[PDB]
Amino acid sequence: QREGLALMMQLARELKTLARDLGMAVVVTNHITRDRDSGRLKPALGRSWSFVPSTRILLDTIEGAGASGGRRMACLAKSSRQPTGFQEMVDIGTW
DNA sequence: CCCCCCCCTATCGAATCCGTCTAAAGTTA
Repeated sequence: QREGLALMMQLARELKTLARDLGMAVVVTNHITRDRDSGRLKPALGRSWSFVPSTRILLDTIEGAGASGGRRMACLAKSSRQPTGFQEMVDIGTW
């Protein structure tokens, strides 16, 4: 089908125009998928949605030692003002 | 041309000896 992709593009356009033409701060959350041929982590909703946002934040859980709790991984996957690929450690149980 | 997942199985293979105790009964000038 095609109507779902068109609806997704229309929603993306509405969000972008609400953010820019009005001067607002919009934050959205998305799921994460595992690629089949390469086996690398990849954002969901496909390539068409891949171009929508401007700043990307990826959250992962630290396996093995330090697992569970708030201890997790925060990374920057896309930005228009910073180089990507950087690493950072954050917690979600100290606030 | 577009976007997301699946699943346990099956037994094997014997070794290694030790440590002594308890005496009894006279006979024939």
